[PDB]
Amino acid sequence: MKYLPQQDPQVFAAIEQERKRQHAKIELIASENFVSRAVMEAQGSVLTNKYAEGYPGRRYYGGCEYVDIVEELARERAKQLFGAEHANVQPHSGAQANMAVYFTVLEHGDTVLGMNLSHGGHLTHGSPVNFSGVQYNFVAYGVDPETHVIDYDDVREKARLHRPKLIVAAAAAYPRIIDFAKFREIADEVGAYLMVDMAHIAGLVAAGLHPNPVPYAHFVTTTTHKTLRGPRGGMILCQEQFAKQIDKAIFPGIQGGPLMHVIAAKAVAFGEALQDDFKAYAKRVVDNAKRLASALQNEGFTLVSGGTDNHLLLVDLRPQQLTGKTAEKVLDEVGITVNKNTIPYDPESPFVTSGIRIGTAAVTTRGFGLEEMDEIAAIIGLVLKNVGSEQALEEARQRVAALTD
Amino acid sequence: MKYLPQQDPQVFAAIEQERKRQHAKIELIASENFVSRAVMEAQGSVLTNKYAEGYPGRRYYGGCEYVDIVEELARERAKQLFGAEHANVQPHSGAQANMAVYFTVLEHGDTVLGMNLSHGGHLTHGSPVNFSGVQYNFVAYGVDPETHVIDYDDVREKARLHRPKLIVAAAAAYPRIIDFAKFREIADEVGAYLMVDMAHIAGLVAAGLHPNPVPYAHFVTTTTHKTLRGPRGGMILCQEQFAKQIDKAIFPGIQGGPLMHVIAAKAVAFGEALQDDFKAYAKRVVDNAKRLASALQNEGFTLVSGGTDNHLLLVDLRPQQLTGKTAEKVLDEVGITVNKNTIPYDPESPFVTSGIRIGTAAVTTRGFGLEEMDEIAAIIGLVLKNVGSEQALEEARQRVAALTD
Repeated sequence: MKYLPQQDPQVFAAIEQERKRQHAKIELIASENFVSRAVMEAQGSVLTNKYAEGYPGRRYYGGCEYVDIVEELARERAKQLFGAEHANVQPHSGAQANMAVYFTVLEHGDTVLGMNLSHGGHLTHGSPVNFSGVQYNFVAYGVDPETHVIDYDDVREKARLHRPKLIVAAAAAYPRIIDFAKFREIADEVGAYLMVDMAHIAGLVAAGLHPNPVPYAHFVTTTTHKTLRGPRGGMILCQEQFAKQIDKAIFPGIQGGPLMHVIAAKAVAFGEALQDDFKAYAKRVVDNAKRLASALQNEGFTLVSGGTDNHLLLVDLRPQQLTGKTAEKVLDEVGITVNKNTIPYDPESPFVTSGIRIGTAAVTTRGFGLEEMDEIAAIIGLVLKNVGSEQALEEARQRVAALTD
Repeated sequence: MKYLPQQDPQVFAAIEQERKRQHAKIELIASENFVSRAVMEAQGSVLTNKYAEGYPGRRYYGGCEYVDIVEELARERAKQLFGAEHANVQPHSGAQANMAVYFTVLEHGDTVLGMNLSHGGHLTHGSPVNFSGVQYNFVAYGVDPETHVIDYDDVREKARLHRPKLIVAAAAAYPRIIDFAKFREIADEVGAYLMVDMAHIAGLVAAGLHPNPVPYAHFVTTTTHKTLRGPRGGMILCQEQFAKQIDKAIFPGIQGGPLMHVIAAKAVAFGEALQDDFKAYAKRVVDNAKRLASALQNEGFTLVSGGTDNHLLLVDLRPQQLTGKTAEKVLDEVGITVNKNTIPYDPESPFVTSGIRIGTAAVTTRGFGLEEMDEIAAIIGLVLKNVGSEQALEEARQRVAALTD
């Protein structure tokens, strides 16, 4: 940076602290990643200055010729990545992407069926403190109490009982592959639309490591900033028949001016995802997660579902008689960032929990491999088995530092 | 830029086109401005990598120590700028800032009273194709057919007849000072909340050149990117009694993870606005708008309301027998960017219009003064009085180029 250090010492100091923090810590927050310098440069561009309400070639402001090229690059690259008939790259966030799909097909009070929030569903899939649960009547399907795999018979029964207008599939904390063919079969049986929220697994889908929801879903929503390793924002994919309706839901429906600079950054991130080396990266993410899961089990930890098919894992801490809150706190003390997370059928409140959620996307981006996974697992074991030992926590601290260099 | 040119030639070429376009054209879009290099650097920072749901010191992810400092800097500087008891700097946009206030105080189908959209009101103030008009029952107050000034007796009558739960004041295209004391008096009479959407005039308010709505409104919403000359985003100000409710409306209510990098950029923009030279800038904006208005009248143009108290003006093109659409198009041909805009009691549809909206914020930022205002007015006269003369349009083109250098 050149101008910010001089203009704003206070903001620059805090950014520099954050930059240094990102390098020093082992970031295992499953939803986080590190973007390229190219992506950041696009976000730091003059495109923030441009009002561009509407769509490429159909804007409500003149002078959009070049931002149109940028948005089109984003849409076309997204269609190339996922094989969607239509893309909308304007959603400000995952929240707004979901909001727009709901706005498109639902009326106030319509019934929607989504994944139980305590079994892995997201806030925007019907939380009573979120617009989703306040605006719509959300019902929930669960995972099996033993396998922690989605119970597709429960999905079906809930659908047939409650007759939802929309079924939502996908998750903030589900470690196994989701069967989209089965969701669509159930949706078809009850005459419901199917929406897949692939936010967490979007990079894995793009690399062919998770089945693609696009052929099965009427609508696919996602963030651009998790496994897809892009800037912070949302996106909607859908078939051509819903294109006009989806576009109008985003604008003039729920948003105003799009963030053209962030859309530029989306295009950059999509360009990166189309490359062979992104495919290799995504495989290392999944491989690392498998290795980490196995290594944690070797340390004596129980994992929700017994492992992982994707980038993320959930530790069930009940055998160690720890809450997720306690584990989160102590790991924070040694420089490992995780989040507490409810496990299926958790006896604890969502503010306490019996679990921690862990993901490998971020550490893989910084070049960690299988050996580092073993060591991260060894450090977690050392810490969680010795929460009362300051000497153990200091050893952990030193081993964490050895990893981040 | 260093990395984007190499990583993504296509995106870089289009950004560079846009950068060059921004310098070559005379940008008179009333909602646009040019941000500082410091603001852009903050948006281009690693802060995009951080999930930070919740609020400073009350986050739902660890590792937020430094992003907390950034968000707090933004909130405290905003409170310093506007004298608000509480600030929420997380809204992704003006749309979402409004959305959150509505979510806070209204139930589905509640009556809201806002400014007539064809008289200057915004899309988010009750358009039947926007969430506002679909979710809530919007009624409208108008401006006087002669003066084009808000008819406060009409505001009062509509309020007493329709009994709104919420009254919205402020505009996307209103060239005169708004009387917030009168809005609050009416709100008090009918027992309605008062929301002021100061998006357009926020920089003018901060510089003391427009009366401050904060003392009179229960809620004040704004964008950060118009006269405030910040990054693209939204903000809510409110009294302490609504702080907890407003924060919860933004999250977990209508958004997810905030854009911490954009919030950093907000803090930077607020720091800039607190400086004396911003005050001088904002006065030049208003002075330039007055000068431009006077100069256009000298050219024979009729202005909605007979002039301006702020950054923006509306030309009523009916005396020249032109539509706003025609004027917009021909001005685009010579390198002047305006937008068509409905005038009060416009006989034309909003897709055609009888007016053009013009603002001075952007040209003032690039250092245009009174002499440049005279010349811009002279060029507009030359073009609009000679729409069929390619020689006149070429002279205009050359004079536009002379201004942007």
